[PDB]
Amino acid sequence: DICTAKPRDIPMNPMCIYRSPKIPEATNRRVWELSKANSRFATTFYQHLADSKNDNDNIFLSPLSISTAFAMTKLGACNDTLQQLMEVFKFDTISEKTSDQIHFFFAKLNCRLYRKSSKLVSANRLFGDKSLTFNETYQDISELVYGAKLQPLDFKENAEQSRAAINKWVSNKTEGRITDVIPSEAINELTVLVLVNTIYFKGLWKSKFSPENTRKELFYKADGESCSASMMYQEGKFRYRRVAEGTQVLELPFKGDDITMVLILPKPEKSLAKVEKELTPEVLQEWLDELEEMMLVVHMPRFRIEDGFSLKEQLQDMGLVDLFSPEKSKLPGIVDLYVSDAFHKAFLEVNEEGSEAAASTAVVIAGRSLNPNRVTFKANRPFLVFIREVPLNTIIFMGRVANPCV
Ligand SMILES: CO[C@H]1O[C@H](COS(=O)(=O)O)[C@@H](O[C@@H]2O[C@@H](C(=O)O)[C@@H](O[C@H]3O[C@H](COS(=O)(=O)O)[C@@H](O[C@@H]4O[C@H](C(=O)O)[C@@H](O[C@H]5O[C@H](COS(=O)(=O)O)[C@@H](OC)[C@H](OC)[C@H]5OS(=O)(=O)O)[C@H](OC)[C@H]4OC)[C@H](OS(=O)(=O)O)[C@H]3OS(=O)(=O)O)[C@H](OC)[C@H]2OS(=O)(=O)O)[C@H](OS(=O)(=O)O)[C@H]1OS(=O)(=O)O
Ligand SMILES: *[C@@H]1O[C@H](CO)[C@@H](O[C@@H]2O[C@H](CO)[C@@H](O)[C@H](O)[C@H]2NC(C)=O)[C@H](O)[C@H]1NC(C)=O
Ligand SMILES: *[C@@H]1O[C@H](CO)[C@@H](O)[C@H](O)[C@H]1NC(C)=O
Repeated sequence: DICTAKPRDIPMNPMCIYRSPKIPEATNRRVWELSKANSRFATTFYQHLADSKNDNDNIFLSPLSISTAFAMTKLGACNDTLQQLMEVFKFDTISEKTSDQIHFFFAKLNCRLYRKSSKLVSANRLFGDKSLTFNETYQDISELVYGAKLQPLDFKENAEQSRAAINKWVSNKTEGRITDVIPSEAINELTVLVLVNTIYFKGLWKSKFSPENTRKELFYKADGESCSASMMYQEGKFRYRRVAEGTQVLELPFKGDDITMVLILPKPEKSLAKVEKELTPEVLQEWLDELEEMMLVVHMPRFRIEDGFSLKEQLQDMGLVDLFSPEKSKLPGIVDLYVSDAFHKAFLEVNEEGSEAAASTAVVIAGRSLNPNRVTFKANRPFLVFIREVPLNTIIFMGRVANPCV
């Protein structure tokens, strides 16, 4: 029960440490600085990701999930492998106690969230070759702080036999929602260590849409053409705000209020690309603060964004080079050993009931008469998505709906 535990409880200290040359109610100040760091990595990682994709492509990922995974390697990392790891994931920007116990505080953070009607649900695990003897202590720390210890498999001789085993463990742990996490030809005979983290969300809208009001409507893609979308519609009070250069910021809370979705819709004349490059941990928080309740009309499309990519190339571009290099990798705490590949997979499906909800609810509203000048948030062009937890402001999922059609 890593949740209700304290650092000194189960002693877990990293073989190598790295030293670089206000707080919400009912919250542990350690978990807070860490969460704020995930954010500095979230926007930087999303920007690099966006800039390398076509504007008409959707995106979705869990920056939190990816951060926890690579925190599990920071544990046994050493030398340049550890520095790059710290600088790339913005870990070098926190205090020493939290830094050395970075893995523990992640388990704490994830506890707080994996506890807050709306259920999260993931499958994270490291796979290493059986031919290697794994440092038992690291194994014990992971087992307790990361759900399970590193699982050994025979890649050396059973590459495909093992690659099927991994794609099976995720399916069984995600009720069949995340499949084929690892695409064939990914794990071969020289595969020694593989990172895997998948996740999706189950939740209901605090304020539901009625399927009776959903209509087919044009959605204007970045290419200049338009396609047919299923546009949901509803009226009510929502934390909203028209910010800089006409960009609209809407917040649709999930049942419980602790977790919500934030949409960033730019004005017709401004490309989502310009918003993506102006995005910063600050600017975002700045918008969220200005959010003010209001009675508005909400036009939003039903959509499903599935994104299963290999963090490797992306992260190498970002500077995490050694962790992937056979000749430069330094992971003395896990055994040379290096990361052959890292696979992340998350998906989001939004509809009238909520996220991953398979039911229907009509909606009857009598005695209502709103102001004729009320505003209307109409997401009929590309928009950014954030699934976050309040009041920590932790970014759990982040993505883009560039095309909700078909
Ligand atoms: C040289 O300086 C650096 O190193 C030294 C030594 O390092 S080492 O010991 O690791 O080797 C550091 O000193 C140690 O660190 C202290 C510290 O506070 O960080 C201290 O830690 C221990 O005691 C604290 C205080 O305990 S309390 O009982 O008095 O509160 C403890 O932290 C508390 O944890 C609570 C918790 O339940 O998690 C917090 O409660 C709030 O949050 C929870 C849930 O949060 S979350 O879900 O959001 O995450 C919430 O529950 C729903 C509570 O609601 C009731 C919240 O409370 S409320 O008041 O907000 O409502 C407490 O409030 C924030 C929090 O107090 C700070 C700590 O647990 S830990 O944070 O989990 O680590 C505990 O750790 S230990 O048991 O493992 O040790 C150490 O004293 C023993 C201290 O060692 S010393 O005595 O030898 O000095 C330096 O840290 S510091 O500067 O002193 O803080 C470190 O400096 S640096 O900052 O790292 O650079
Ligand atoms: C296995 O890894 C652990 C740590 O990951 C190593 O033990 C650490 O040793 C240093 C000093 O030698 C201590 O400061 C740490 O506190 C120890 N870790 C903990 C928390 O116990 C251990 O030596 C490694 N052994 C192998 C198999 O190489
Ligand atoms: C790597 O870092 C350690 C300190 O943790 C240091 O002792 C060692 O000399 C560095 N380089 C090598 C060759 O291991």
